Amino acid sequence: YVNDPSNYQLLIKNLLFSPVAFNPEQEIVYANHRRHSYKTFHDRVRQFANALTKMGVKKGDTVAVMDYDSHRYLECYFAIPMIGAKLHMINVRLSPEQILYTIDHAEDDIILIHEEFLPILDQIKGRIDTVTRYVVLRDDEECEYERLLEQESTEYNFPDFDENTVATTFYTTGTTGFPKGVFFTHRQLVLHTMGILSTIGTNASQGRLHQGDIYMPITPMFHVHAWGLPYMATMLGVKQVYPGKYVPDVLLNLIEQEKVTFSHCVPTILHLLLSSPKSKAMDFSGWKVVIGGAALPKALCKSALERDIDVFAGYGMSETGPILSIVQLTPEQLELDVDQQAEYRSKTGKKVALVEAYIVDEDMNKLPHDGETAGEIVVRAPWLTPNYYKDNKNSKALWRGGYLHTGDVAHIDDEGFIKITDRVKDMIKISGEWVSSLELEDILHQHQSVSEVAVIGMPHNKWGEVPLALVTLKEDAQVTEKELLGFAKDFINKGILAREALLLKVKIVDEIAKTSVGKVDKKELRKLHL
Amino acid sequence: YVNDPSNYQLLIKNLLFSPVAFNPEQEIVYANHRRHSYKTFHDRVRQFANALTKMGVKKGDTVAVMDYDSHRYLECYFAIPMIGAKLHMINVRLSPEQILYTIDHAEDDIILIHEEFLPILDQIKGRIDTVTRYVVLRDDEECEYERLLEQESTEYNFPDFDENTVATTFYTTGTTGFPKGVFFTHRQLVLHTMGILSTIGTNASQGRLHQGDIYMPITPMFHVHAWGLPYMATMLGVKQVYPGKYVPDVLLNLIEQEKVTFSHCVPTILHLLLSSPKSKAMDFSGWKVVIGGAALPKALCKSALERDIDVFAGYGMSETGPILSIVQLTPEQLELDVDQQAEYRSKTGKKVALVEAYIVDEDMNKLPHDGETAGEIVVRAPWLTPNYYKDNKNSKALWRGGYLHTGDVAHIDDEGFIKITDRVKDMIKISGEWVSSLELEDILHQHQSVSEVAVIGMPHNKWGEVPLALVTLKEDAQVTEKELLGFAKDFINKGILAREALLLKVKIVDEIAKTSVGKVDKKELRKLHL
Amino acid sequence: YVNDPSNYQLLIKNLLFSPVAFNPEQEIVYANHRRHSYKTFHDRVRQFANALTKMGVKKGDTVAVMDYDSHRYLECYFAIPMIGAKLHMINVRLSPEQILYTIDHAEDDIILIHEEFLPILDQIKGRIDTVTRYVVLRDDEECEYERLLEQESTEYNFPDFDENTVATTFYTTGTTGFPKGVFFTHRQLVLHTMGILSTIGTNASQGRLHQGDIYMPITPMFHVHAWGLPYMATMLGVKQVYPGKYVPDVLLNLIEQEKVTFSHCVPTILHLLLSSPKSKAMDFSGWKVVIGGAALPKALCKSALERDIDVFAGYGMSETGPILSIVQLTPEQLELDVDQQAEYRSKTGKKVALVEAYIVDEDMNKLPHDGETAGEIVVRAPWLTPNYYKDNKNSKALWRGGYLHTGDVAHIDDEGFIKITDRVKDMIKISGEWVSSLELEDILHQHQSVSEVAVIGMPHNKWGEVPLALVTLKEDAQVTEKELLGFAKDFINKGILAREALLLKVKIVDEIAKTSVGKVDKKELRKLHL
Ligand SMILES: CCOC(=O)CCCCCC(=O)O
Ligand SMILES: CCOC(=O)CCCCCC(=O)O
Ligand SMILES: CCOC(=O)CCCCCC(=O)O
Repeated sequence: YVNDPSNYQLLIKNLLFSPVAFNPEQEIVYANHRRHSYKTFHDRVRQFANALTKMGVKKGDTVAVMDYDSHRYLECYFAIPMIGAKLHMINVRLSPEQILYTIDHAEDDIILIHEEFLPILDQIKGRIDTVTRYVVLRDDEECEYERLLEQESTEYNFPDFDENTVATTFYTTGTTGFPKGVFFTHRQLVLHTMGILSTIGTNASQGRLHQGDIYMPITPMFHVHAWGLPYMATMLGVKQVYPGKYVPDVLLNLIEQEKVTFSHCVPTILHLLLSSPKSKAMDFSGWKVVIGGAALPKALCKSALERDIDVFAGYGMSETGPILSIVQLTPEQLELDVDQQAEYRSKTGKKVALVEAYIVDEDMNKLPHDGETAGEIVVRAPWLTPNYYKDNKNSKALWRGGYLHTGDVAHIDDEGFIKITDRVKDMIKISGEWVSSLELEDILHQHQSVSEVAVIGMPHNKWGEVPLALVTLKEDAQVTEKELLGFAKDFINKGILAREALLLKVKIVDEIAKTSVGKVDKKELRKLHL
Repeated sequence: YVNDPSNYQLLIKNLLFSPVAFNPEQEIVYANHRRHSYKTFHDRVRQFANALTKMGVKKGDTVAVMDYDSHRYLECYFAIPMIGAKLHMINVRLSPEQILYTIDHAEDDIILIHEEFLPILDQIKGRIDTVTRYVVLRDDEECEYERLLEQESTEYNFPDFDENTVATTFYTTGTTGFPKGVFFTHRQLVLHTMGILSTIGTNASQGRLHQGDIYMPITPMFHVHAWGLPYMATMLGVKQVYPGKYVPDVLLNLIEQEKVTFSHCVPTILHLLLSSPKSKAMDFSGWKVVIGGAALPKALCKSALERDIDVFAGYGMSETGPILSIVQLTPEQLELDVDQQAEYRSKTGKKVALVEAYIVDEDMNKLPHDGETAGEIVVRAPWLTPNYYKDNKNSKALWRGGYLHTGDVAHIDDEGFIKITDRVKDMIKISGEWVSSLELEDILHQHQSVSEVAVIGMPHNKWGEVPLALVTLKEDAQVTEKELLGFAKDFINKGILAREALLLKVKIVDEIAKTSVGKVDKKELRKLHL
Repeated sequence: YVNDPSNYQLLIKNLLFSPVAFNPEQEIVYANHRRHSYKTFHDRVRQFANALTKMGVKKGDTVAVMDYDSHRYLECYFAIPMIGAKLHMINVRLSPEQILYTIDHAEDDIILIHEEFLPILDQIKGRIDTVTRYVVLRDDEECEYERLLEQESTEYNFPDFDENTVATTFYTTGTTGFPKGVFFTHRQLVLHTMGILSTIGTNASQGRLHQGDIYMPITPMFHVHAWGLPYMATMLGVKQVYPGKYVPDVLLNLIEQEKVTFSHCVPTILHLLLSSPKSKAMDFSGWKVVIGGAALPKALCKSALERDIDVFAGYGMSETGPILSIVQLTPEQLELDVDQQAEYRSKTGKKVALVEAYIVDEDMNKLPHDGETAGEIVVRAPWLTPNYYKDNKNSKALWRGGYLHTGDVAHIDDEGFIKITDRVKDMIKISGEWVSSLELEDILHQHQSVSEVAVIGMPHNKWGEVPLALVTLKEDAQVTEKELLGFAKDFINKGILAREALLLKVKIVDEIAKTSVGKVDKKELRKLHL
């Protein structure tokens, strides 16, 4: 590469070595296992670069990582991209067949796998034809990564290359038959860091990620760059605490002892943290958590607010950087009571800097932003995956019409507040209207003998596709379909046919189809019940 | 241009239309003349684009502006670059010959000139062969810019083009025989906005530019993008107050009435504001001002701190975006008293995000950062001018060795605090050492009968070039050279020959050479006295 | 495409329309279902081209076929490539997961699937995101392919394009974790047809494929172009009989009634044909069959020769066209008795025209052709796949050293007769020698109480990897390991340690691991027993 030093390239090495702030004595904390300074972090990054060069990793190679949230993962976020290699973050919660597919598809040269994921590897190791070295990561002194690092020097001259060099890749399991590979360049990751820092750093009072914060991720680092927060935290020079495997008591103790002020987690993790007995005697004031993985329930947001937590929701996916929207409250909105601002904080949010977002119909016609008209969110941003790796048709569908299709149906307020109703594929189309399949679950979850409600769509002759629904009975509650039909009729404020009670045909089923993640597989339900 | 919508281009139109925050009812205030909303600002930008297209301005054209800090200037910052034209900001404080040279060199198609600068134009209008239209700007209803805008629609589809398209240009008068043209692309300006917002937005407590601030520039908008603050303020959606011609009482009244919280000015303007009688009864709490044009005197910083002003210094030049360094205080540093933190706030500062800065010698060898060793600052940043317009040799010298040469001699602390001593060309070289020419002025300004001290260098046989110095007498003070020599001998803590008093040969001169800006011309002094 | 009519392109349309011979009244026979002439075949090809164009198939598209050996498959061999689309031949004997993987990997636009493979599709249809149309093939009048053809005209102007346009693709399941996609261009298929016709057409007496032959495939058409024989048979204008699903009695009746003279089959099919009661009263004189799928057993060859069948072996794989070697007998070799020429006819064969074949070691050093030294066959030919589709590392290994690696270990006679011992991956390496794992099975299959013998390799300390072996007991035969060890000791003519009986450790196991194809999975045995 001819650098042309006046021609600046946006590289992750500039995030590491040209940060907003750098304190060499600032700590990088890995739970209760390890604790070193930012100077040591910088040295270990150089040592890892040396070790990767010694292992034969060249520019364009793929180094896969199977690890928890650790200092090693943070070092992989930097050293692997900075030497010109693509960092492949393996979703360890995927099935071993899916993990093997992603490894074969990405053609990883070396896999950095934690010793606890070795049972996963043993099922698929024989069918891996592309990995020349396995580095086993451990939290003790026997870690092979640590041994590889300590035999190398802390000096490395990181190359300059094109900013459009692919730095990271990972696979998404969406609505395809196989996981879809999304990838991001150095420029895209640098721009994501800068844009999100400009968006949430410049907050007046609420929801700030600033240089005095203490960062602890509670979303996996094999997900979408952990929502880009490790890069932003490194560029801000803040204290970074990595918890390893997510144990709610361990996370609570880390928050208390390390004084964690900024985190990101999914609603399930936040609920587990808030419901833990250890959290009752915990001072959660000063802890800010953004909820982006799934929709943030208003009740969970209200409970977190009652615990004095600055809780707000964000939006993104594997294809989008991820961050496209974050909930940002005006000073007038922070004067509202807990119930009123729990609605605001649980919203999808407003589009972040440099992101243009529209809601369109099936013909890519932009719909008005009035808070009622709903359509698919389509986005343009500096950190979107241009396509799917080794894919043409799914890639063409993803960028149909000149915009990235998120697959989410939403309405946008006049003020710009996005609110997602449900997915495009999980849409109920009746005659000439589309109704969400998610609010029906909340409507039918209000009974005293309902546990889990799942809504699916199947065709009917006169009314087209109509929604079916699934519930489970309680103890000594042998209520038939008639009782649940009457309960659905007992609600109010419903449109179309009377009160949306003419073809509910609710059915009770003992077994509810759940995926390994924790969300119901709607396509599996469609295949099973039809 | 083939947009390739997945290939995101960093454009100023994305700063306007994809901001961090947008409040359509947020106000853009032009002193006491005009006041409209951000929606009206957006419409006027589209109207200006329509008017420029009607005038024949195409992509690659140059629209020059001769104006004060106004809403019109803010609209020129956006509409002219966004249609693909280069915005030429004319330094109205330059001599008419210099302004004419810059107009001829840039080959401006249309000049937007305020009616108060018409006397300047009348001296050079006949020698302008490249301008096809003059638009006269007025603060009344007779403004030609306003008339051109109101005859156009508020609808415009701004083009997509390459992000390396040149957006802005202006001319610097440094150490060359003619003004030097520096230029910046859309990508560079967008990156400057994002980087400075990430740097100062993410401040914990002190020196924040956030979404709740109220912005009023007090540095000219024909300077280096007004230090990029209009772009950042627009991207943050904050209330923007533009004062027009800088009158200290008008500025103070605007700060009081509009509740200005963020500003940028030079030390002279800050001194004029602090010394004005109207400022005594003014509550300056909540007003943050960054001082970047010249070195911030510690006494002025101390007085501003006594007025409860969050005053801090920044560093930059026409070639560098401008911002390279900003003073950022740790929470421990904010606990110091006024005198201790006046030293910190008056420092050059720490390099901002994405900026790598080094101090080198004449052979481009990097010097240690120890706070004592001094060398020329050399920088790499995403917003540096690649060269000088229509210049080769000065451009080669500017980027010699692969780094941009700032022309400033400085030392850098271990913590990264840069402190500039003086200029490279204004350097005193004796035998084997370099001594600053600026601290000598402060040393010799301590007498009771000295008004202005200027230090210049001229060769001597045994000791090489040695420093001469110039002072003026006071009323009924006919002190000869012997008294001032004794006063210089009366100091302490000086190195080299005894106490740096063997060849001072201080001379009194009635006339002190001052340029139009207000700084002494050292080359003019060299020519006059030798 | 600019044809440049003087610049001849080798296209499959030239195989169809510029053949060696064309009889418009020559018959294309599909078992007992359908029977039409070559003129009707030509018309149906044009009709299929019209139907594919109407369906939206463009140049570069992929049309997948899931069918038996039929006239429809023959028409797919021509019409799909000739319009510029890639014909994807789906191995219907693969597991539904593997078939789904290949469909997703090839990104097929339309699948032509026989109604009997619909149960396979129903398991994987939901996970196919790339197929826009399914055409169901039937042997009755309700076939959707027939209906699509009869609504189109028999006129089509087939395009001229580059001869390096990919015409066919299919997936190989070898020693990789996923099926490997090999592809071939129009030029490669035309050259394969010409080369094999020049090789076996120019035979003096034995093993001829000439213009008077009657062709019936007994190898699947989803395999390697059915060994290219449909193309050669069409180019020769000979009567082509397609049997559909392989039923031995149906195949025998077709051979008798249609007077089939040339066929190709695997040893299993030949054994089923020879052992069928219906074949005893069958005149097999004039029937020539080439055996290429697996090694031809000498006993099966001897039995076929006793049935007066011109039986000879060929060699090839999915990557190689397939044909690389065919057994060709000199007139002196045809004077030998049945036993002597059964050895010759069951050999791998001599390399066909335009094929250069070498045996090399692990360092790609060519070994002498002496009939004893064994190494991996490496080939260069005009019809080799250049790489694997969407694969880099496996593709690099396949063409390592500048030659295609077949994965087969063989020795070559001085006369050029290749004889394959076993596979490269199925190699037993002891100290400094390599011994085949296939002749040991025949050695240990000579007992009166052994059914199936499989030899696998596992490490030992002193002697390196050593061979283990697996057998099953017979009725009222409770022989222990000692008896089988004594039987192995009872043989003769063995090298190394005494008589290759010191660490046999033969073990009996009730369950023998067999894949769906019929061959033992050696890697599965390695995983299970270790
Ligand atoms: C503002 C932060 O919130 C986000 O970016 C949400 C990203 C979720 C991506 C999908 C997943 O990992 O499940
Ligand atoms: C951090 C803000 O301070 C600056 O960027 C200083 C820029 C001064 C440029 C030279 C001039 O206009 O006189
Ligand atoms: C001369 C004809 O013999 C061949 O070409 C053998 C080809 C076998 C390919 C592998 C398979 O399909 O199992």
